Amino acid sequence: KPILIGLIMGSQSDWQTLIHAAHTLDALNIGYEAEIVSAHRTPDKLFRYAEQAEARGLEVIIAGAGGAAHLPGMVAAKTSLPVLGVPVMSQTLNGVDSLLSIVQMPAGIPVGTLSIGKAGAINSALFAAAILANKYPDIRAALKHYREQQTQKVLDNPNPK
Amino acid sequence: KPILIGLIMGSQSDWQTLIHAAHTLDALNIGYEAEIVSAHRTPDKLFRYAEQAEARGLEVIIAGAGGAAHLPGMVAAKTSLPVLGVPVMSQTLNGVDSLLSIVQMPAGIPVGTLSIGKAGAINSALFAAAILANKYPDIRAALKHYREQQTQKVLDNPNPK
Amino acid sequence: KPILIGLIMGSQSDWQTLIHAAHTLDALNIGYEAEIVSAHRTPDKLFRYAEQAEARGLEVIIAGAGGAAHLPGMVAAKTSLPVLGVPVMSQTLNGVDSLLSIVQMPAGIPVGTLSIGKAGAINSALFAAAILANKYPDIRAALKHYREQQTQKVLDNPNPK
Amino acid sequence: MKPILIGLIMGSQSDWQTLIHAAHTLDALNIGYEAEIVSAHRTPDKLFRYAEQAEARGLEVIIAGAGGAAHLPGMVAAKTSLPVLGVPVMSQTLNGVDSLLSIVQMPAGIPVGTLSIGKAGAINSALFAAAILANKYPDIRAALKHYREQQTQKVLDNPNPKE
Ligand SMILES: [Cl-]
Ligand SMILES: [Cl-]
Ligand SMILES: [Cl-]
Ligand SMILES: [Cl-]
Repeated sequence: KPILIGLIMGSQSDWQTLIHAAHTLDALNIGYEAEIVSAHRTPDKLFRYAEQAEARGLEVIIAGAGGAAHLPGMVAAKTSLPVLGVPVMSQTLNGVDSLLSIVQMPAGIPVGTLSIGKAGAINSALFAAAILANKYPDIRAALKHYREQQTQKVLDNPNPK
Repeated sequence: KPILIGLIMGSQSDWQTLIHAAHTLDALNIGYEAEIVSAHRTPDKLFRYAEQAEARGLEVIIAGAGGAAHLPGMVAAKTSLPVLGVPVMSQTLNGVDSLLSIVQMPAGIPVGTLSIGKAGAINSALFAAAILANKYPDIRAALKHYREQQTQKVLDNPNPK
Repeated sequence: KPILIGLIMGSQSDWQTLIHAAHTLDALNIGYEAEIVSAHRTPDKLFRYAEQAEARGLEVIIAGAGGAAHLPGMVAAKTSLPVLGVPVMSQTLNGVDSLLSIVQMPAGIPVGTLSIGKAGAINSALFAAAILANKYPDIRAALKHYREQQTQKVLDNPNPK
Repeated sequence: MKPILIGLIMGSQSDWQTLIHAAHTLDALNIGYEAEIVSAHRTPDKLFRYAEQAEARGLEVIIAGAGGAAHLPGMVAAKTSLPVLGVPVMSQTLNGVDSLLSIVQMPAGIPVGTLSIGKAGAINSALFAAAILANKYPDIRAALKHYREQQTQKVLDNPNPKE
């Protein structure tokens, strides 16, 4: 598969969250690469990664970070590719710091932000798929099948007891 | 015993909370039906459920959901029956997202909102009973007896340990 | 020993917090009575308790409640004795609901509010002692000795290693 | 041996479970420090004496950690002109939100340089104290730059989260 998504994160611990994005992309048969890129510990690598993403064929970036989360916004500052932000749960503030430091970008440089935590990692993969589905009919077919199946599963299990 | 209450929730995991509503209704001998209805995964079923509730004889709907909780508000948009919202505790924000997404309805479509979590599930049943008690003398007697025995149990155990 | 403090709480579970007030009062040799008084389940008892507290010789009331905590405020509405409020930690909102429902009394009826949780229960006892110490030299001496011992204990143990 | 340049203080013994990580970082940087329990609420007189003596003793930075209604950093900054760093200790009831606001929201006139809630802020208080000292002490500047260079290279050497 062509590698269409860069799935990046500030630290190894963030992988416990963003692995769920990767699992969802695998389920949809969408090619991706997963890489640790730290805004704070590898700032020059962040610039290289963002600068070269478009030329390497990436079309969507999913960036996860926690706390004072600067990785998604700084990548969006350095590439015009759409950047999705996953707020990682933080130990002290339950990802509220993560959420506000990702979603509240001032006008001019956007980051499309998903839910705090695992839900947001899964939804970042589903949202990247929706973006790619406008271009790639096989991805659109895969996404619609995913949504149809998830709908049918709830319909066929209506009783909580 | 007529089925007067529809007890609905977005997902199977919500039942861990809304089962306490069901237990309370069973204690008051009030007929209900419990069903999984997802605003996000079964939107068409949500609309059909709300459209048909009155014709099926339901008089109150108790709807529980967590996170960005859209189930109560969309049911209230689609039936004129009173809809009670139970904010389910969320893992990341402790049901604060659930609470605000249910209670803060703009003017025009109301949802009567109860406490976050189990306390709100129990109180949604007691509140549905209070609604029904204006019309059904047997339910008024059951609710008054419940409240009197609840009061006496505290009075009968005045000393802590 | 004369009973100078009424130590009241809305439910048995609150005693896990307010027992630390009782312990502190025991250490200061201040007489108190501890009782379950529920704003929501025994409202008539709350009114009788408040009405009779002054004639009974009580001088300070410590009231603990969690969630939508109405017990301290309604006692303060029904007796002119100083009422101290202890916000009990809540399962869903970590006592933030408890704190705001106690401290934010509108002008006209005050509740002297202490910290959320165990720290506030201990401090409610110490503050009640501070109130009584204006009257009772034995209590003033006990409180000053408590404060002197806790200061000297920290001074005598300056090294965290 | 090492002259003591940092006073590392905290309101209670339980705060040491957080500030020990500041001590560990200063040990790694070979910076002389002294750790002490100084309680704004239980030893107010000692707080004033500690702050009054700090400059003459040769301390150049104070790291102060406290939780809840955290008054230790601000009152030390009120009583010495040395730079005071504040570490908000995570509180059991409010997760250090009370700690954070009672430290960082100082009115104009008396500053406290505030770090992250909890262990991250304890580590960063040590690194920030090193940055302050590095302007004056080239040995500490070299230790701090080496710490940063090593932590950068370690991430660069481990790019794949799947191992
Ligand atoms: Cl770098
Ligand atoms: Cl559907
Ligand atoms: Cl009563
Ligand atoms: Cl002192």
